Amino acid sequence: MVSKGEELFTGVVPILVELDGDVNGHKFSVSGEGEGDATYGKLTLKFICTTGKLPVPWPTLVTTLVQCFSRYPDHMKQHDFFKSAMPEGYVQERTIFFKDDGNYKTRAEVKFEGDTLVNRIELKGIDFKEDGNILGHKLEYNYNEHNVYITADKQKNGIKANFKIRHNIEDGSVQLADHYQQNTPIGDGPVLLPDNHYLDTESALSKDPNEKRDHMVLLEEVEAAGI
Ligand SMILES: [Ca+2]
Ligand SMILES: [Ca+2]
Repeated sequence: MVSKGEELFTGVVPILVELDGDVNGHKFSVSGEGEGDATYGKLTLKFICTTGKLPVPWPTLVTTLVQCFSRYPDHMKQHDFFKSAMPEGYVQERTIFFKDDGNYKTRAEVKFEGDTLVNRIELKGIDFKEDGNILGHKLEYNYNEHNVYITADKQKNGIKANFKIRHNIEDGSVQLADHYQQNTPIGDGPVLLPDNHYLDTESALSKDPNEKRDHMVLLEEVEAAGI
């Protein structure tokens, strides 16, 4: 393989996710667990809002809640920054602007701890409207396919990304969420700095009929493209 970290993804890998959030002073925690199969770009996760009712819609947290599981095609293996940063991992930071509403600011560390890929995140949301699409829970429980556009940031030894999520609203409108992303390695080992490309990202949301807690089951399928 072209990076040592890529070797950690040839099988099925257990995933743990932990998020601490505060949106307009509404504090919440989310815990997720599942597994990823990067050979196929697939992962399966179940998330619980452990603090009670989630005060924002689940779809607004999908991008925040492990792009190391993307499938890079064989001719694109030299462009996979994410796996190359493993096991020590990377910091992923975003600002997410919900058009005509508030924003999320997130900082996460994605790294291996033993056999498990862990994504630990802090989220702060501000300036949301209490009767808007987010705090009013007006988003449909569904998700569109989107391209994540990646470029190298050679002075941070990392990458940048930007993309625009389109969230369907229950009355037929759309809520746009403009994402700005930066990733930086945690360790000092060499990483792969990619040519421009994108991640073709599909997400499917569902429920577990036996889970009484507020929760989201998420299936993702992601493949790199564009070289
Ligand atoms: Ca597509
Ligand atoms: Ca596609």
